[PDB]
Amino acid sequence: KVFGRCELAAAMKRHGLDNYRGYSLGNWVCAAKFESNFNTQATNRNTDGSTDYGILQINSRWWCNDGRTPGSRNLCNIPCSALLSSDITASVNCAKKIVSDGNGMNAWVAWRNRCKGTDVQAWIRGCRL
Ligand SMILES: [Cl-]
Ligand SMILES: [Co+2]
Repeated sequence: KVFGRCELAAAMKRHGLDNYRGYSLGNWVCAAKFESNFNTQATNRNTDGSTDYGILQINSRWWCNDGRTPGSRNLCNIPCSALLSSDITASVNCAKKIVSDGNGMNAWVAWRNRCKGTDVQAWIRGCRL
């Protein structure tokens, strides 16, 4: 599913991401925009052989099992394919673990490089939450 901006903001709010670990909703919407272009089906291979999955581009080396990443730790205890669903629940639940891991949203390179320090409130402007 390709989400609209406000549609995704509303879904993320319903799933408890607004101000989760102190990160306002706009941060999450911005991260999703630049990680996946709001497409739940996005996948991208990495040089290390791992793959990133779904709207928040969660990695198979640490977080989910894709059956082809040797030594994967599967810390979210889910198949990576679950992260490609139109229902964002599994992605959100896993993202909450990632952001709690010590480095906050710096875990997402696109967030660090494209969202951090910017006016992230713009990403939810106009939306009826
Ligand atoms: Cl933090
Ligand atoms: Co990535």
